[PDB]
Parts: sequence; C-alpha cells; structure tokens
Amino acid sequence: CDAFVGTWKLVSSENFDDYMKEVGVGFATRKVAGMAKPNMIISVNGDVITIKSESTFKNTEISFILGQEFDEVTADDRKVKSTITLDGGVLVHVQKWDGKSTTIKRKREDDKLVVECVMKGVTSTRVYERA
Ligand SMILES: O=C(O)c1cccc2c3c(n(Cc4ccccc4)c12)CCCC3
Repeated sequence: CDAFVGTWKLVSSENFDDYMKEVGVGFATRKVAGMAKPNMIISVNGDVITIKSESTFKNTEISFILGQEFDEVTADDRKVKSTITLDGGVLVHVQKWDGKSTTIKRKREDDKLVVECVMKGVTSTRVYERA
C-alpha cells in the first residue's frame, strides 16, 4: 500500500475520548492524548511500511510487513500483539492484548486519510489531511 504515503495532519476527531476510555486508558493519558493534534507520517520501503505519529504528547513509530504479527508498545503503554493487512484498499490494524482486541482502519477518501477506531461498542472517527 502506498496511496497512503505522505505526511498527514489531524483535522477532526469524534468520540476519541470514549474510545480511549473503553480501551482502558487512564484519565491523565486521556487528557493529554485527546488534546493532541498529531502528524501521521507514512512511508514504504519494499515490504516494510513505516508509520510515525508525532505530537507534543508523545512520538510513536511502527514498522511492519503486511500480514506479519509484531509486538507494539502503544502511546498508552499497552503491550499488544499487532497485525496489519490491506483489505480492499483499507489498512486494517489489529491489536490484541489480554484477550481484548481493538481495530484501527486507515482509508483514503477523496484527499483525506480517514481513521476508524473501534473498541467494543465504541467507534471513533479521525480525519487527517495532507500538511
Ligand atoms: O489518530 C491517532 O493517531 C490514533 C489512532 C488510533 C488509536 C490511537 C490511540 C492514540 N492515538 C493518538 C496518538 C498516538 C500517538 C501519538 C499522538 C497521538 C491514536 C493515543 C493512545 C491510545 C490509542
């Protein structure tokens, strides 16, 4: 996947706080993460895709091969098992930890990068446009 390549800035966000809460993020991390307006920088080198989110809150980075599970430390310090695939042009990122699971879909829509975060009954949607 490469249509995802480029530098992206968060422009809008709905229900993210509820999302973080449901995932289990403590209030302190919720406050500073909810107010963050991170840049998402996505690059690809062959089979390795790298995605960085930079913000004053925290900088994070993952690098992976489609279909290969990998260990991740999240901005909220969860140690999760992550598995990202490309499905109908949508990057589907799954995190599993403690028998729980959350799903993050990244898609390209017009000129937006759209992010859908799902946990249990909560769905948060985030939009990012080119910088
Ligand atoms: O829009 C995001 O960057 C984002 C997308 C999906 C899930 C998450 C979580 C967070 N962000 C935002 C974020 C992450 C790293 C750096 C800045 C902002 C998500 C914060 C920690 C809990 C889970």
